[PDB]
Amino acid sequence: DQLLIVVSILEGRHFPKRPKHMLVVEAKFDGEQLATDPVDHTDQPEFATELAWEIDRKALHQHRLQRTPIALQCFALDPVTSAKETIGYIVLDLRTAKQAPKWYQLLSNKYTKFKSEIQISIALETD
Repeated sequence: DQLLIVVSILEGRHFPKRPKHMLVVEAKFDGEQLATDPVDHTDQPEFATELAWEIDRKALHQHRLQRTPIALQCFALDPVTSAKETIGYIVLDLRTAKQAPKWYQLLSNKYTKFKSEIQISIALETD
């Protein structure tokens, strides 16, 4: 079967309310970049998106060996101008790949007084 690495980005918490702005999460794995839709920049933003990468059984073994990360980058989007500003990052571990979702703190968070976090699960699926 064709294998899928699937990252489910669920909701956020402890984010400042920015009424003119949206949030986008981008994720990159072995050079392939995916993104969520923009969602409202509330305190608990609702991403509710699955990002999935096709991978061979064999390539997956190499990546587990070298501990290849999945890099997530969180952006505040201005829908009037299309301006994106990086707000912070999250790094996911392939070894984590159903398992319960975990809450990940945004690293290098530009919202210095908020411990913003986004709940994420990662799994290996078929098809």
